[PDB]
Amino acid sequence: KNIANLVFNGNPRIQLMKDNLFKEERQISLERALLYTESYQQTEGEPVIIRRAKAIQHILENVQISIREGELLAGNRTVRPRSGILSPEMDPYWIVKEIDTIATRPQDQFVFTEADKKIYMEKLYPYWEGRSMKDFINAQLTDDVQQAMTDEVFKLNQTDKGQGHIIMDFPAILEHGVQYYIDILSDKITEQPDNHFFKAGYLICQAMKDHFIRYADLAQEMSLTADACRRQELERIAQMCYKLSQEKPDSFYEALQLLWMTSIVAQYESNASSLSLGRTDQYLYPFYKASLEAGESEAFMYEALGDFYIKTNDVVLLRSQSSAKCFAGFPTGYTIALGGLDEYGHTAVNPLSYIMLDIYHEILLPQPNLSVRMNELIPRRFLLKTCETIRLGTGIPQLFNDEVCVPAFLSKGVSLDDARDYATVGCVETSIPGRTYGLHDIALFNLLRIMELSLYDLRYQTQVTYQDIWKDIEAKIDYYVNLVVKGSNIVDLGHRHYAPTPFLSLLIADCLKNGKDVTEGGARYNFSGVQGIGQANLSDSMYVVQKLVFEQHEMTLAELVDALEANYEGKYVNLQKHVIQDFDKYGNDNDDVDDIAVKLFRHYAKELEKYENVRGGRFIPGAYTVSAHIPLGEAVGATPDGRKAKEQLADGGLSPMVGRDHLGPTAVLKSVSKLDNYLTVNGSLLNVKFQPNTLKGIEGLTKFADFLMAYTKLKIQHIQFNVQSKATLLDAQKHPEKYTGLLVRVAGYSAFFVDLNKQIQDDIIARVEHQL
Ligand SMILES: O=P(O)(O)OC[C@H]1OC[C@@H](O)[C@@H](O)[C@@H]1O
Repeated sequence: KNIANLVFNGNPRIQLMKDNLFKEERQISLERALLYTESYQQTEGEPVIIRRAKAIQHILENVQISIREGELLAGNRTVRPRSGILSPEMDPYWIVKEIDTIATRPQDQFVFTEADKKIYMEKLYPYWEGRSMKDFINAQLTDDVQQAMTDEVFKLNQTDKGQGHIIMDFPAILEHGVQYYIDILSDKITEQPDNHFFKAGYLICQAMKDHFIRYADLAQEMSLTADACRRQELERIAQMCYKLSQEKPDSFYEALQLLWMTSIVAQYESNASSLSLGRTDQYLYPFYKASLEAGESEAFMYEALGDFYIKTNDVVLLRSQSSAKCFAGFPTGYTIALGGLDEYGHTAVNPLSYIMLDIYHEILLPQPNLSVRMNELIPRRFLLKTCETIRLGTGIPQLFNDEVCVPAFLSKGVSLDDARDYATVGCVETSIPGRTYGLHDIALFNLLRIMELSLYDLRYQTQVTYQDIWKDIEAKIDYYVNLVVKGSNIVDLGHRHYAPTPFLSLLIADCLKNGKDVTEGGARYNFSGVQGIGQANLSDSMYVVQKLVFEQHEMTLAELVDALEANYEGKYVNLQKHVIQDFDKYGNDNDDVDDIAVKLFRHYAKELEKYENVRGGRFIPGAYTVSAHIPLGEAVGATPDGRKAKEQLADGGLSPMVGRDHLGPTAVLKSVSKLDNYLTVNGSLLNVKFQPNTLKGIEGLTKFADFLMAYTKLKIQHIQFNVQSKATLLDAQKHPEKYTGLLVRVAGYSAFFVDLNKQIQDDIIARVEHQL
C-alpha cells in the first residue's frame, strides 16, 4: 500500500472527491462521439461551423450527467471518472489498430469494453472513415514533408485530435454571464445576418444555458432524497445553476462554478489538451474579496476551491500509442499562472495567490498545473511559500520569468498591457490569455537528428572542414524549418476546415469584433509554435567533433562516423568513455560548448521567424520536449557526445544531457543564461532536480529562494524542480504498489511515476540530483 504523498488532516470532502477519481479503472468513452455523429448525420450541407455548434448543442443536451459524491460544483465531461473521450471525427483509424491492445499498452492504458468495441466498429468507424480531419491531412501533406517525417526529423501534432492549447478570456465570461453573450449574439446576428460564426456561438451559449438548467434540475431532484446536510448543499447548487444559466456571478463560489462550467463546455467543443486557465488568482480574487465582505466564510470558499482543483484532475485526454510516447502520462494542461505583474508594472500577488498554493498541499495531484510568475517585485513571503510548495516534491508549481517573457512578447508586437498579462498554456507555452491563438505545440523538431544526417552526409569528404559541417547543419535547418512550416500550416488548415471552435472563440479577443473564429485568425495574436529539441546533445556532439577531429586530429570525420555507425561497440568502447568524460559538456558554464548551443538555436529561431502561418501570424520557436525526448532519442543513432543509438535526448528542452552537469545547479543556470532566451516566445523548459534533504528547514527554503532570485536575474525563461531521492525512485520502480501516489515532474507537467513507462522513469532517475 501507498506511502507517497500521504495527506495529514486533509479536508474530508476534498479527500473523498480526490479518492473517488481513482476508485475505478479508466475506460474509453464513446458517448461524445455517438452524440457528435448523430448530430452530424442531420447537418450535411450546412456550414462547418454551424455543424460544429449543432453537434456541441446535441452533446450538451443529451450527455449523461451526475453530481458526484460531495461535490460543491456541478460539471464533469463524463460520469465515469477520467474517461478517454475518443474523437473519430479527428482520427478514426488509430483506435482500430489498437482496439485489442489499448487496455494493456505500455503507456496510458484505457479499457475499451466489449460492448463499446462493437459499437465503435458498427456505428462510428464506417461513418468517419474517409470523413475525418486526419483524412484531409494525409491528403494534403506534400512529398518532401512526408519524407522529412519518415526520416524522423520532425513530428506534426494534433493531426488526430482537437487543437486546444488556448486560454479563454475567463475575466470576460465572469463579468458578463451567459445571457449577456446570448443577447449580444442576437444583436450581432441581426446586424450581420450572413455571419455564420455569430449563429454558431449563439447556439452553443443557448445550450450552455440549458446545460446549467439540466444540472440545476438534477441538484433539486437529488436534494429530495439526500441527508439533512447534503440536501441544503444540493439546493444551494440548484439555485446557483439556475442563476448562472443566465446571470453574472456575484460570489467566489459562483465564479468558480461559472469558470468550471465554461471549461466543461469548452471541452465538449474541442476535446483537447491545454484549455488552460490563465491568471486565475487575478480574476477570482475580486470575487474572493467580495465574498469575505458579506461574511461568506473562508473555510467554505476553501472547500469550493478544492472541489475545483479536483475537477481539473477528472480530465485526461486519449491518444494513440505513438502519440503517448511524446506526451506520456496525461499532460492535461489546466495550467494556472499565479502572481506576476499588474497593468502598472507592480506586483500582482494578492491574498488568493497564497491560498491557491496552500490548498495544493492537500491536493498533491498533477492538476491544476500551478505556475508562479517570477520577477524582482515578488513578495518574499510569497516566494518562500512557492519554495515550500515545490518542496512537497510533486513538481508543482513551476516558474516563469517575467524578466524574459514580457520582453519576448513585446518583441512579437504584443502591446505592453497584454504582455504584462501573460500566462501559460499547457506545459511552458507562454501565451497572452484570452487574446492568442498560438498553435503552441504544433510540431516537434529534432535538432540532433539533423546533425546526425549532416555528419553521415559528409562522412566520405576527406577535405571536409569543421565550418563545412556547421554550414551544412545550418543549411539543413533552413531546409527543414521550411518543411515543418509547410506541414504545420496544413494541420492549421485542417482544424479550420474540420473543427472551428465557435464557443471558445467568443472568449478570445478579438473574434467577436472581427466576426471570425480563432481558426480563421480572429484572435488578436496568431502564432504557430515549433519546438527545437535536442540542443544540449547538439552542442555536446559538435564540441567533440570540433576538438576530437579538427583541433586534436585524434580521428577523421569518416573514422568518427564509422564509430557512430558501430554504436561505440567493440574496438570503440573506450572512445565512448573518451568523448563523454574528456570533453566539456553543456551545463557546466564552459563558454566553448555553451556558445555552440547559443549560436545554433539562435539560427533555428531566426529561421522560424521568417515564416508566416496561414492566419497572417508568425511562427515562433519553443525549446521544450514534454516526454518526446524519449521517442526523438530513439530516432537518432550514436552521436559524438557519447549517446548510444536510440538513447534519450536531453530532457525538458534547455536541460543538460542527463549526468553531464558536474559543477552543481548554479553552473547549469549560467550555461542556460547564455542562450538568447528572449527568442523562445513559445516557451522553453529547464528541469532541475534537488536532493530532498538539501531543501529541508528554514535554511533550505532560504537557499531555495536565493536560487530562484538568481534564476530570475539571469533571465532564464522557465525552471521547475523534482525533489525526490534516487532511492525513492528506484524503490518506486521495484515496488510500484507503495508509490501509487508519487508525482514526478516530466517536462512542464507532473505525472504519477508508476504510470510512466520505464524509459521516462529512467530519464528522471538519471537526471543529476543537485544540492544547494
Ligand atoms: O497532443 P496534445 O495534447 O494536443 O499536445 C501535446 C502537448 O503539448 C504541450 C502541452 O500543452 C501538453 O499539455 C500537450 O499534451
